[PDB]
Formats: sequence, C-alpha cells, structure tokens
Amino acid sequence: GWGQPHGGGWGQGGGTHSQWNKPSKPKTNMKHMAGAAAAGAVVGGLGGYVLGSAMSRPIIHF
Amino acid sequence: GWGQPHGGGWGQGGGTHSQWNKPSKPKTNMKHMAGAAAAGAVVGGLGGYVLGSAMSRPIIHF
Amino acid sequence: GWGQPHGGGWGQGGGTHSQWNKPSKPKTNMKHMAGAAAAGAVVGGLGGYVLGSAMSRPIIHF
Amino acid sequence: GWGQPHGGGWGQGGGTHSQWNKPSKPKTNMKHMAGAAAAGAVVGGLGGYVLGSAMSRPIIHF
Amino acid sequence: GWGQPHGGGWGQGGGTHSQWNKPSKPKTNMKHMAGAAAAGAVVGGLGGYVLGSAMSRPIIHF
Amino acid sequence: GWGQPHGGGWGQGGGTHSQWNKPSKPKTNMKHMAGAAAAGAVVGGLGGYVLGSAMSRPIIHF
Amino acid sequence: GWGQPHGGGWGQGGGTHSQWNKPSKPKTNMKHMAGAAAAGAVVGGLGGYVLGSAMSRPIIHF
Amino acid sequence: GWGQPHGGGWGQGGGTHSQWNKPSKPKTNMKHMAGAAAAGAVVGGLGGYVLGSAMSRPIIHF
Amino acid sequence: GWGQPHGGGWGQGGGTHSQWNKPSKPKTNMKHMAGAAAAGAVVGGLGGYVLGSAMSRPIIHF
Amino acid sequence: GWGQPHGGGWGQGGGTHSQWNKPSKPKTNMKHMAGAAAAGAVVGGLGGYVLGSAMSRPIIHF
Repeated sequence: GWGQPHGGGWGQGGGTHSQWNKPSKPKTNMKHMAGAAAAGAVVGGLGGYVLGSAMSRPIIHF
Repeated sequence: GWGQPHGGGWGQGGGTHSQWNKPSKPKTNMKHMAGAAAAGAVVGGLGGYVLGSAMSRPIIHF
Repeated sequence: GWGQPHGGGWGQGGGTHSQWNKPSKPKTNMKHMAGAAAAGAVVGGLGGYVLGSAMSRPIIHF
Repeated sequence: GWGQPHGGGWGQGGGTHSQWNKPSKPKTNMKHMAGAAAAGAVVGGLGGYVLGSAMSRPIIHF
Repeated sequence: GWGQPHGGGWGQGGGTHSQWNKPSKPKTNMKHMAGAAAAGAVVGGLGGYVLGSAMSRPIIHF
Repeated sequence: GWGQPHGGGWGQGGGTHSQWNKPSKPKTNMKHMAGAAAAGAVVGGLGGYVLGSAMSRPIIHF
Repeated sequence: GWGQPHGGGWGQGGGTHSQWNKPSKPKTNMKHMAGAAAAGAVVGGLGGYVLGSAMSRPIIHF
Repeated sequence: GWGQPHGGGWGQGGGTHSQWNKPSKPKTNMKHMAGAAAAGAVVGGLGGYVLGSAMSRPIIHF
Repeated sequence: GWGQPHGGGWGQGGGTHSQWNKPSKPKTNMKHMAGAAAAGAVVGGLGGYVLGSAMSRPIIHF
Repeated sequence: GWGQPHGGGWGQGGGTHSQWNKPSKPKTNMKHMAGAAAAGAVVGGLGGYVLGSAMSRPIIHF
C-alpha cells in the first residue's frame, strides 16, 4: 500500500510571526559515508510556509 | 497496508509568535557511516509552518 | 495493517508564544555506525508549527 | 493489526507561553553502534507545535 | 502503491511575517561519499511559500 | 478638579464568551418627566467590548 | 477642569465571542418630557467593539 | 477645560466573533418632547468596530 | 477648551467576523418634538468599521 | 476651542467579514418636528468602511 495524504489548510490565524536567524560560526563536517537517506524538507537557514516531500526507492550495489 | 493520513487544520489562533535563533559555535562531526536513515522534516536553523514527509524503501548491498 | 491517522486541529488558542534559542558551544560527535534509523521530525535549531513524518522499510546487506 | 490514531485538538487555551533555551557547552559523543532505532519527534534545540511520527520495519543482515 | 496527495490551501491568515537571516561564517565540509539521497525542498538561505518535491528510484552499481 | 482616568487593558484571557438574549415581552413606560440625567453606557439589547462616557453640565430654566 | 482619558488597549485575548439577540415583542413608550440627557454609547439591538462618547452643555429656557 | 482623549488600540486578539440580530416586533413610541440630548454612538440594529462621538452646546429659547 | 482626540488603530486581530440582521416588523413612531440633538454615529441597519462624529452648537428661538 | 482629531489606521487584521441585512417590514413615522439635529454618519441599510462627519451651527428663528 503506503501513502501519506497530508491534508487540511494551515497557517496563522492572524497576528504576527517574527523569525530571526543570527548564528555565528556553525560548522558541519562529514567523512566516509556510503548509505542512503531521505527527507522531504530540510531547513538550513530559515523559512516557513515550506512544503517538501520525498519518495525514494534506490538500489545500491557495492 | 501502511499509511499516515495526517490531517486537520493547524496554526495559531491569533496573537503573536516570535522566534529567535542565536547560537554561537555549534559543531557537528561524523566519520564512517554505512547504514540508512529517513526523516520527513529536519530543522537546522529555524522555521515554522514547515511540512515535510518521507517515504523510503532502499536496498543496499555491500 | 499499520497506520497512524494523526488528526485534529491544533495550535494556540490565542495570546502569545515566544521562543528563544541561545546555545553557546554545543558539539556532536559520531564515529563508526552501521545500522538504521528514522524519525519524522527532528529539531536542531528551533521551530514550531512543524509537521514531519517518516515511513521506512530498508533492507541492508552487509 | 497495529495502529496509533492520535487525535483531538490541542493547544493553549489562551494566555502566554515563553520558552527559553540557553545551554552553554553540551557535548554528545558516540562510538561503535550497529543496531536500529526510531522516534517520531526529537527535540534538539527548541520548539513546539511540533508533530512527528515514525514507522519503521528495517531488515539488517550483518 | 505509494503516493503523497499533499493538499489544501495554506498560508497566513493575515497580519505580518518578518524573516531575517544574518549568519556570519557557517562552513560545510564533505569528503568521500558514495550513496544516494533525496529531499523535495531544501532551504540553504531563506525563503517561504516554497514548494518542492522529489521522486527518485536510481540504480547504482559500483 | 474632576476627572476619571479609567485605564488599563482589559478583556478575556482566552477561552470563550457566549451571550444570549431571548426576552419575550418587556415593556417600558414613562409619563411626565422634567429633570436631567446622564450615563456613559446603556445596554438595551446586548453587547460587549462597549465603551461609553458622558460629561454633562446643562442648565435648565423652567 | 473635567476630563476622561479613557485609555489602554482592550479586547479578547483570543478564543471566541458569540452574541445572539432574539427578543420577541419589546415595547417602549414615552409621553411628556422636557429635560435634558446624555450618554456616549447606547445599545438598542446588538454590538461590540463600540466606542462612543458624549460631551454636552445645553442651555434650555422654557 | 473638558476633554476626552479616548485612546489606544482595540479589537479582537484573534479567533472569532459572531453577531446575530433576530428581533420580531419591537415598537418604539414617543409623544411630546421639548428638551435636548446627545450620544456619540447609538446602535439600533447591529454593528461593531463602530466609533462615534458627540459634542454639543445648543441654546434653546422657548 | 473642549476636544476629543480619539486615537489609535483598531480592528480585528484576525480570524472572522460574521454579522447578521434579520428583524421582522420593527416600528418607530414620533409625534410633536421641538428640541435639539446630536450623535456622531447612528446604526439603523447594520455595519462596522463605521466612524462618525458630531459637533453642534445651534441656537433656536421659538 | 473645539476639535475632534480622530486618527490612526483602522481595519481588519485579516480573515473575513460577512455582513447580511434581511429586514422584512420596518416602518418609520414622524409628525410635527421643529428643532435641530446632526450626525456625522448614519446607517440605514448596510455598510462599512464608512467615514462621515458633521459640523453644524444653525440659527433658527421661529
């Protein structure tokens, strides 16, 4: 089967939304990876009213 | 079967929402990974009204 | 079977919501991992009104 | 069978919600792991009105 | 089967939305990767009212 | 001197307010009046979040 | 002097306000009046978020 | 002097406001009046977000 | 002096406002009046976001 | 002096405003009047975002 019927309206009723991003020196390192991954929505910096999705069925031979 | 019918409206009734992100020196390291993973929504920096999803069925031979 | 019909509206009745994130020097390390994992929503920095999901059925040979 | 029909509306009746995160030097280390895990919602930094989920049935040969 | 009928209208009821991104020296490094990945929407800098998607079924021989 | 600095914010913290007015046959009669009167706010039917005032200094000769 | 500095913000924190007016046969009669009167806000039927005022200094000779 | 500096913002924090007016046979009668009157805001039928005022200094000889 | 500096912004934070007027047979009668009156805003039928005013200084000889 | 500096912006934060007027047989009668009156804004039928004013200083001899 499988399925994700995400549904309905969404949002702010009214009023205000204030988003600030002020990081100084973030660091990300990686070394030696050989797997698989997925994510519909990834937030690095900032945002909203962001809709993502993912659907993945990879085959890896190694 | 499987399924995730996430549904209904959502949000703030009204009023205000104030979000601040001020990290100084976060660090993430990784080394030597060979598995699999998934997540519909990942928040690094900041956000809201963010909708993600994931659906994954990988095959890894190694 | 399996299934997760998360449903209904949700939010703040009204009034205010104030979220502050001010970490100084968090550090995360990892080394040598070979399994599998999943999570629909992961919060690193900050957020709200965040909806995620995950559905995963990987096969790993090693 | 299996199933988790989490449902109903939820939130704050009104009034206010104030969330502060000010950790100084948290550290997380890991070394040598080869199992499996899942969690629908994981909070690192901060948040709310966060809805996650997980559904996982991996097969690992090793 | 598989499918993700994300649907319904979404947005801000009214009022305001203010988004600021002021990172100083973020750094991302990577070295030696040979797997597969997908994500419908990825936010580096900033944005909103962003809709992405992904659908992927790669075969990798190695 | 004289003065009425009515002040401060007021209202419902949140939650609900339900007001019903269902009178059947109210009757008001008057006959032969020759004086003076004042009231800042008068509620006949129904209401709320009603702010009135009065300030009066009439001279009547008769 | 005299003065009425009514001030401050006012309203409903959030949530709901439901006002119903269903009178059947109200009757008001008057006969023979020769005075003076004032009121900043008068509610006959229904309302809210109604702000009135009055300021009156009539001279009547008769 | 005299003065009425009514001030400040006002309204509904959010949520809803539902106003119904369903009177059947109201009747108002008057006969023989010779005075003076004032009111900044008068609500017959229905309304809201109604702001009125009055300022009156009539001279009547009779 | 005299003065009415009504000021500040006003309105609905967000959400909804629903106003219904369904009177059946209201009747208003008057007979024989010889005075003076004022009101900045008068609501017969229905309305909102209505701003009126009045300023009056008549002289009547009779 | 005298003066009414009504000021500031006003309106609906967002969301909706629905106004219905459905009276059946209202009747207004008048007979024999010889005075004076003023009102900046009068609502018979329906409306909104209506701004009126009045300023009057008549002299009547009779």
